[PDB]
Amino acid sequence: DEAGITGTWYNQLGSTFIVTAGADGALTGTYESAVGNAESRYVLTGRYDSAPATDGSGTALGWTVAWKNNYRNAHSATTWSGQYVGGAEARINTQWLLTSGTTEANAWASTYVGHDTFTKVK
Amino acid sequence: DEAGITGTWYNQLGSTFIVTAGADGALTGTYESAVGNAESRYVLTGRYDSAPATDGSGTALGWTVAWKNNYRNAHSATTWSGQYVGGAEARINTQWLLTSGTTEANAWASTYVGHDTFTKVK
Amino acid sequence: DEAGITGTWYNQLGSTFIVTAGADGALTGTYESAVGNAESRYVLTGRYDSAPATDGSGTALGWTVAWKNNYRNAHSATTWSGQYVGGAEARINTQWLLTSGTTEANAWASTYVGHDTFTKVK
Amino acid sequence: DEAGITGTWYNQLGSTFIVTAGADGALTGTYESAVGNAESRYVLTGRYDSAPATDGSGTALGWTVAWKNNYRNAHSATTWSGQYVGGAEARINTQWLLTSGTTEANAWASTYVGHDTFTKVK
Repeated sequence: DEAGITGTWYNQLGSTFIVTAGADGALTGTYESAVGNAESRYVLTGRYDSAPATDGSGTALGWTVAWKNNYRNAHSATTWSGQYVGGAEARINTQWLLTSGTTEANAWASTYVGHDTFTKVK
Repeated sequence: DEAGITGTWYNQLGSTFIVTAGADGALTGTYESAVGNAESRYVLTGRYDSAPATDGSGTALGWTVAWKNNYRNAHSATTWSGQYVGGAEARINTQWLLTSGTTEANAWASTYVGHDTFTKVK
Repeated sequence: DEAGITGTWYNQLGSTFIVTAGADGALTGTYESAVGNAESRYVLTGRYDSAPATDGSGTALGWTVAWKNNYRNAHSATTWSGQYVGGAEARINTQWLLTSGTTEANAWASTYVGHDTFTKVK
Repeated sequence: DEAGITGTWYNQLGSTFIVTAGADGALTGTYESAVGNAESRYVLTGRYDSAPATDGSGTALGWTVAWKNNYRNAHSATTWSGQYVGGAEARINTQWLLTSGTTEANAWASTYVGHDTFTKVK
């Protein structure tokens, strides 16, 4: 799956996820969001299961973006948790958590939840 | 918050989170879970907002563990998304998503959600 | 949207959501799941915003099923939280939480998270 | 657990949850939020497992509030998904999803996720 995961992915929002999968389970790359308080590329790092099951199961993985770069700081971080599913129409199916820095009074409303589906075309 | 985040953290379950914060926004270290299909330490990587707001808000961060090491492989990955809050009773307040690799028939039940509070003592 | 919400809805798994929207903001009906520890219909109840914004926003709603009926008891409950979007291809876009009754030792793993999209055809 | 669940509950934010558990698995009552775009009481409805496991497990339940009443309309709905744990320090441990009505361009940011713990005192 190192080969499978490594490359350029796109989600349903038109965001771009550029990733390299290391032999050691590492994910490194950049994320470009089409929405929200974001412009240009942000560093991402993550992990994946480098010895997945042989029973037709997907490959668990996840990664993080902190929404600071040379242009903008959105004082937030998203984590994607999902699985990679190989084959002619390869997908990464994720759910995510976006947390903002907040005061203790607003901490109840700190975290958004959603879902992103990444494909190799779009 | 580089100083504040770097070190050993403990959650409500007895898990141990050993992290270094980089000047560049990186998180690197190891995670040892007190529960589930886990033994010994697992690599983690993540990101944090290295220039947080000065209005008394927390510092957004996240990280990932893939549940594979030299002892076990749980074919799963957890991402934590949260904020660091400083001061004498410093805390990392997180929500997490744990995704298993599944077949497509079982993909609806792939992902658990929970919440973990990390402190510097116990 | 009382008229628009009331009726039979189908999700991407083949599940059947039969609902009546009350003028008072009540949702009542039955849920038949195509997957998991379930057979036949289960009672559902919920609420919706009966005076939504007129700026082209969706209508917020949610409901609960407890997975007990005369055939089976899965010792669990799912809540759907979402919005109704009207028009030619009407949808209810939801995220859900499924909690099982658990011992205190397994309560970290009590809750699944997912997402369901309901349409009037399928 | 009909008797255990029925009554007045309070969460860590100082919100008030007034519920009646029906023999039929119904939950009905009122919710008063101490935070957000809310004042006074809101209708709630939900479900619980009225025949839980006898092995020490918690009792699965969930409920919904639509944030409209005679005073305000926040064009939103929260669903709590959780379990009732009986005894001298009785608890309802929940995770919640708050969904706002949005335009389709803001729908990625429609949903908050958090966690509330309800006790009989405070």
